[PDB]
Amino acid sequence: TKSAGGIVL
Repeated sequence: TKSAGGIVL
């Protein structure tokens, strides 16, 4: 699951 952008969490 990523951020709005995608900060591969």
